[PDB]
This record gives sequence, structure tokens and C-alpha cells, in this order.
Amino acid sequence: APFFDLGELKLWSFWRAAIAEFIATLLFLYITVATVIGHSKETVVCGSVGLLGIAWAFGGMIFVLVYCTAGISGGHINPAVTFGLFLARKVSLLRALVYMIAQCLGAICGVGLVKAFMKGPYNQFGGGANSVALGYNKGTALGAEIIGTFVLVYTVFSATDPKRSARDSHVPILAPLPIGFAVFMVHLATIPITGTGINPARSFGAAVIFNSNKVWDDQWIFWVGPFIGAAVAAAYHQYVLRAAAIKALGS
Amino acid sequence: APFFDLGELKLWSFWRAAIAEFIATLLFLYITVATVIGHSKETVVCGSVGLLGIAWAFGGMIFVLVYCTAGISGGHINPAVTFGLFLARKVSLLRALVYMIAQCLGAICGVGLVKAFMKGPYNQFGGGANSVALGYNKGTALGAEIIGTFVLVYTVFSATDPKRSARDSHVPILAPLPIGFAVFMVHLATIPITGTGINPARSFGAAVIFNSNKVWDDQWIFWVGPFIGAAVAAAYHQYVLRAAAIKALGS
Amino acid sequence: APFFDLGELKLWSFWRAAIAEFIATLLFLYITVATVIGHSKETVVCGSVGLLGIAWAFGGMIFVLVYCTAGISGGHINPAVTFGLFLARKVSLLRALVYMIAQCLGAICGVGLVKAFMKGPYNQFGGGANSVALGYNKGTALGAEIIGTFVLVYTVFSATDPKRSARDSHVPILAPLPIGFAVFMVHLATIPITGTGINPARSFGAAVIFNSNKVWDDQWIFWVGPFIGAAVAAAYHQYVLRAAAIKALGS
Amino acid sequence: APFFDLGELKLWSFWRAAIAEFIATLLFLYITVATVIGHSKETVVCGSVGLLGIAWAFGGMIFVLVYCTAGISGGHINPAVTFGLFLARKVSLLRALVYMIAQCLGAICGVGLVKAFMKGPYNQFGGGANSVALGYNKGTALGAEIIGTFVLVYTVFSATDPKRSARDSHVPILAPLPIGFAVFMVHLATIPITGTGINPARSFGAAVIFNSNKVWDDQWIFWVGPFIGAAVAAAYHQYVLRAAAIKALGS
Repeated sequence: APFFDLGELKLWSFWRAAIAEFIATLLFLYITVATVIGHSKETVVCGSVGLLGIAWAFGGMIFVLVYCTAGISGGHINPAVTFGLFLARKVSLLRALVYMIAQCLGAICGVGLVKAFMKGPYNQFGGGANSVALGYNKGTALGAEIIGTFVLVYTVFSATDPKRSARDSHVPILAPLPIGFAVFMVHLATIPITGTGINPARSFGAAVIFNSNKVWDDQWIFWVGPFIGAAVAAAYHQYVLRAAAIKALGS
Repeated sequence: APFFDLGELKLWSFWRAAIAEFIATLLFLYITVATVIGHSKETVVCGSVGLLGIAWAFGGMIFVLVYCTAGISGGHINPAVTFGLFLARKVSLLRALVYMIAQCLGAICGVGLVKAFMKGPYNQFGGGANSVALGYNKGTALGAEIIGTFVLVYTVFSATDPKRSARDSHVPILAPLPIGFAVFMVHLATIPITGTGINPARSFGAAVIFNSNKVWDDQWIFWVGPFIGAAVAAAYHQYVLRAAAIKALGS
Repeated sequence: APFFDLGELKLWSFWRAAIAEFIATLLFLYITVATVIGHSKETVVCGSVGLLGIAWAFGGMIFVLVYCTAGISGGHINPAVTFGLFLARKVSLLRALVYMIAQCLGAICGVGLVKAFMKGPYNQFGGGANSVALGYNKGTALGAEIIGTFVLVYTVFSATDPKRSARDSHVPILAPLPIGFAVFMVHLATIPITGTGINPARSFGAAVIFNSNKVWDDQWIFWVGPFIGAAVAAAYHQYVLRAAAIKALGS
Repeated sequence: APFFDLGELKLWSFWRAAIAEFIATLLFLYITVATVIGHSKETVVCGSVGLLGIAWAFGGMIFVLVYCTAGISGGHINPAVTFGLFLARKVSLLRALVYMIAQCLGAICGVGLVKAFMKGPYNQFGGGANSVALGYNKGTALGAEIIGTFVLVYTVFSATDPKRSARDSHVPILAPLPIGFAVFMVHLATIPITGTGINPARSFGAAVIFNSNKVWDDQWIFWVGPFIGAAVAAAYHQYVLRAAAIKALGS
């Protein structure tokens, strides 16, 4: 794999792909963390959208955002997704890094906006952030992040279009509904454990803005867990040897 | 941009497009505000569809209505959507205004019907209306409306079919599921703040029928916020320069 | 319109269409009423699927069942749907009546099965049945049934395939997801008022099995309301003059 | 029907199909049982994803997993599905057995992982397992499993692609969204009765790991019920005589 290929010299398109990932991740953090704080601050019992509503915010926004950006950037919104695809040689190292930076920056900005709008409840109720919950240890958290991210990245590889690519690149277009649903599902199982990270930029953006020592102590789990889950899904996709032209037929 | 083009002289189709927008918005207000009052009036704790159920009423009805009217009017159901498309020169000024009037009228009628059916609970529990909630200021509300409407209008532009148009027009057909989901998502984040407007006709219809001074004082936020969010999504779509024939591939 | 056409002399297919409607409606009543009783009997507060869960049972089962039977019968599962299509001359009188009978019979059987499985809770918690709730009058109930059924039947007409028909007939195939979603939405608004009928066979099956005088007194609303809502959606579809080959493009 | 056909001598593909079923079922058990324990352990009232959230975990994971594995194995994830298809002669005896073993093994492993991560709550709150709930008898449970599995398997047969098959086989590709929705629906009606089995490998995996005598006493219902429901859906599909090339047109 070279550091970069000719696609990365199509500078206009490559710039707009980075912007599309930046904005999408910003929007992803804003809606989901605002949903979280809005639920956490509610004084009436059953007065909120509930944990079910939070899981929907994360799954539904990934559906919407991959839908909007798949033809522009490939629709990653998530460094572990970008990392998996890079391992499968679907993304160059240079594009991979640019994507991760755009995603981490967008994440900080989105969470930033939630804090700007509701600083009181934002600081009071945990800042959106991922950390190990009471009654679990780090090994369980990490395990839950690995397997959770595997589900996500396994779904991404199955969702790739073998013939269609994002504008001026060979980065595969992705079917958004299955990927959104994978996210929703993993939140249902993983919210009691870590909040659910499965997305290093999502975890990072919230840790940057909330800036607590507890959250920073746990932060490595939300990089290492998803990167490992991503690598194991790539390995698996490579072994069920189904890159080729296994187009999954949508629902 | 001329005030109107030859499509607007196809009077039969242009009339039926206006009617389709009028009826759709009426149905949109009736189902969603009835869902709201039905939840608000419930005496049993967890005896209702909950805030999650309300968010679904708004997102799901937009999915259903854009599905039914996309081939007829372009499926706007929302003056900020019409406004964004007008800025992108996808709609003439004359069609734009006719649409907004049909949507505002339909909105009043739909809320009217909710009040006719359940006047007691209708007046008691807030009339469906949008206003700034306790503990937020006008700047937060406006900000939340801007960004919320941006998410919606960004999704609309990505959902446009570059080849297919509504009957006897060049108004693009829209993919309904992504747009419905955008609405659902924005409600999850924005219900604790304003009720969620992101739709001037939705906010106006409820303010007309509920007719409280508090709600009228706040009403400008629900026009200005969505119009700004819409204009920034148009600007953005124009800059990721993706009008051309970026057909987003559905889920 | 003749009483019948040559499609009705294709006896093998016509018989299997009737069977498909009978079974589908039976399955529709069994799952949805079982969901209702299961929620109603639950002793823990928030220990159930909630009203949101009930609305999903009705909307999701119609999605699933129209999906399974659309190519076989046209996927009606509902006499008001059959009635609307008959008014639009898409179904003959003979097929229409056979469908309504199969649907009413299947309905009784499905509710029958719920009672057989959980007779105690079945009788205690209202039998699944539709009736006017406390605090509303008959005119509101009827109005809510008219408009609710209009939403449903308006969606059906938009969901019709202008080129594809059920086996050995000219009965249009229907797009199931939009129709399922219409049902879900109308339940969100209408459950506090009548239970939501919008389906005479659904209301009839539950009234037959539950057999209370109160429920029988209200039963006419659940025939008259949906038949009127259906006729007004047909009239409307005929006037937005969009039978022709307005194929709504799916999501 | 011969014991096996030439497809089963394509050893590379046949091995990878078995692996795909093994992994998918493992992931199915892990996410859904983790969702169950996470809800069951929650100390705050309405502090969880609720029974609605659990029903979504089961329906949504089947949607995601059939989406990922349909082109690889046919996407069964469930011995009653495999059994139904075998009866319809769509799967050979040899492939059928290999699938059931891979599914049962994967199931044990997935539940195993949930216990490894949260052994305390895992043992305290029922291990994910299926059993007859208080206030119902075995005949009701069995009946509920039969009819529940019928809904599932009826949907599977309607979801089969008559032209497209899994890699190097004639096992039909399946439309995942309808099947996922069938699962979701049956959970809504059946959770108060048995937990919902409709999947012998799902019931077996949880019974193996939880290892209680009560759960083992009831276990036969979760094999016999779904196998019967599956056989009756096959019989029905054979009689509505719609194997041929009834392609259900997706939503």
C-alpha cells in the first residue's frame, strides 16, 4: 500500500470529502449528546425519550449521515470504520489520517455546541462521555467495546458496494440502513456498560469537552477496543473471503 | 431566477400540487398534535406513548407524507424545506409562495381538528405549540432551531433525485425514509428545548389555534431559526458542490 | 362495473387469495391483541412494551403481512382498504365481498386464539376491543376513525403499483413499508380515543370474541367511520387524479 | 431428496457458510442476551431500554445478521428456519444438520460471553433463558411458540429470492427487513409468555449456559413448538403454491 494514490491528488474532491466527514461527525455528536443530556436532566419519571430514545439517536443519526455522505466521502463518521477499511486496503494511509482528524475535530465541535446550549445540565449529567460503569471492570468494558465494534465493522464490510465508489475515489459507497441498525443494536446491549463508544472520535470529542479525570483515565479503552474490533472484522471479512463482489441485497 | 416559469402555467397540475401540500400538512398537524395531547393528558405514569412516541409521530408522518406527495408536489410539507429549495433555484418564487401558503393553511386546519376533538385537553396541555422551555434562553432556542433545521435540510438536498421530478414540473422527487428519519432524530434532541419546530407552518398552525401570548412572543424563533438553518444547508450543498447528479443510493 | 370479471373465474388463484387474506388477518389479530393483553395484565409499572409497543405491533404486522400477501391477494387485511379499492374500481364487487368475509372470519379466529391462550387476562382487560374512551363522545370517535382511515387509505392509493398486480388478477400490488407506517402513526394519535379501529374486521373480530354490550353499542362507529374515511381517500386520489401511473418511488 | 448434492462438495464455500452461521448466531445471542440482562439488572424504574428495547434487540439483530450472511449462507441464524427450508427441499439434509450444529454452538458461545462479562447479573436475572412464565401452562406456551414460529417462517418463505442464491449453492437469498420485523412483532406478543423462543438454538444456548433445572424441564417446548410452526409454514407456502417465482417486492 502506498502512503497515497492518484485519488488523493484530486484535491477539490479530497478536500470536500474531509469537510463532509467533519460536518457529519459534528452533527452526529450534537444530536446524540443533546439527546443524552435532555434525557438525563428530566425531572419527571418517564418524562423523557428514555434509554431506548438515546439508542435510536445514535443508530438513526448514523443511518441519516451515512446516507448523506456515502457518495461524497464513503460515509465513515467513525475512525474505527476508517481504520477497518484502511486495513482492507480500501482507503490509503493519507486519506485514512485526514478522515480521522476531520472526525475527531467535528466530534469536539458537536459536543462543544451541546455544552454551549445547556452548560448547566451538560456538566451536571456526565457530558455525553464514555467511561466504565459501576460494577464492571476495565476488561469487561474493553471486551464489550471489541465485540460491539466488531458487529459494526462486520456490518460495514457487508454493506460495501463492490461497483460504486464515492466521488473521484475508489472508497466504496456503503448501504446506510444496515449500518445505522448495527449501531442501534450495539447501543441496546452496551449502554449499561460504557455508554457505548464503538467510535473513537465520538468518545474523544466528549472527553475533550467534558474534561474529567475519570473520563480521561478510561479513554484508552475507546480507542484500543474499537481498533481491535475493527481489525478482527477486517480479518474476518478477508477470510469469509467476501470482499470480491459480495453485494448484499438491501433491505 | 424569474418570478415563475412555464411549469407554473400548467394550471391543473400546479393547483393539485398546492392541494397535495395543503392536505399533507393538515394531516401532519392532526396526527402529531393529537399524539402530543393524548400523551400530555394521560393520568397513569408510563400510561402513554411517551416522548419517544411523540418523536416517532413527527418523523414517521413526514416519511409517510413525503412518500405520498413527492411525485405530486415534491413533498415539502414545510416552508423551510420549500425555502431551501427556492434558494437552490429548484423552486420558483411563485411556486415557493403558493406552497408556503398551502402549508400554513393546512397546518391551522389540522391543529383546528385536534382542538375540535379534544378541546379540554387541547387547551389544558399547551395546544401542541412551540415555545422556549424553562431553563433555556432565546439564543439557545434559536441555535437549536438553526442546527435542527440544518440537519433536516441537509438531508433533503442529499435525498433529491437528480433525474426525476414531480408531475409537470422540475421540482425534484425526494427519498422519504432518510427525511422522515432526520425529523425523528432532531425531535429526540430538540423536544426538551422548544418542542422542536424546524417547520414554520407546524409552529404557526399551533400558535394560531392555541392563541396564547407567550407562544406568540416566541413565534419569530420558529420562522427565523428554520429559515437560517435552511439557507446554511443550501449554501453547504452548493459548496460540497453536490447538486449535480449526486444521487444518494437509498436505504 | 360488472359484479365480477374473468379474474374471478381463475378459481384456484381466487381461492388462494381468499385464504391468504383469511390467514393474514388471523395472524394480524393474534399478534396485536396478544400484545395488548400482555401489556394490560403487567403488574410492574414500566414492566411492559407500553402503548408505544402496542402501536408498533399494529403497524409492524401490517408491514409484514402486506409484504407476504401483496403478490397473492393484493394484501388488504382490512375491509376499509378493500372498500376503497372497490370504489376506485380496482377490485370487483364479488372479490371485494369474498375478501371482507375472509378478513372478518380470520379476525374472529385470531382473537379467539388470544382468548384460548390467556382467557383470564383476556376477559379482565378488555378483550382487545375498540370502544369510545371516557371523556370523548361518539362524534369525536367517529371523526377520529374517519380521519385515521383516510390517512391509511390515502397511503394505500399512493402505494399502489401501476404496472404490477397480484397473481392472476388486476388487483394492484402495494408497497408495504409506507402502509405499515401509516397504521403505526394513526395508532399513536388514536389509541387514547378508541383503541384505533381503522379496520372493520379488526374491530368486529374483537367484538365477537369479547362479546360485551358496551362494545357492541359502539361497533357501528368502526364500520361507518372507516368506510367513510376510505371513500373520501378514494375521492381524493381520483381528484389529485393520480391513479394513472403515479408510481411513488419507495423508501 | 438425496442426503447431499454437488453444492456440498464445494468445500471451501460450504465451510465458510457454516462459519458465517456460527458467528452470526454467536453475535445474535451476545447482543440480545446482554440487552436482556442490562434491562433486568437496572435499579432505577424506567431506567432501562424496557421490554420494547429487548424486542428491538431481537428483531433488529436478525435484520442485520440476515443482511450480512444471506449471500454467504442463506442467512438462517435459526434451526427452525433451516428446518422449514429443508422440508421445502431448499436445503439438503447434510447442509441442514451442519447449519443447526453451527447455530447451536454459536448460540452457546454468545451467551457464554454475556456470562463472562456480567456473571453476577447474568445468574441473578435468569440467564437470558426461555421458560413458561407464571400464570400460563405448557399448552399455552407451546401454542404461542407454534404460532410465533409460523409467523416467522411464513415471512421467510415470502422473503425468498426465486432467482438469487447464496454463494456456490441453491440456498435462496432472503430479504432481511421483513424477517427482522417478523421477529420484532412476535417478541411483542410472546415475551410475557415464554421470553419468546421461535429459535431452538437461541433457547438451547441460553439453557446450556444458565443450566437451571426449571429451564431444562421446559426446553422441549422450544424445539417442538418451532419445528411444528416451521413445518406448518412450509405446508402453507406449498399450498398457497407460491414457491415458484413469487418474488415479494420489497419494502
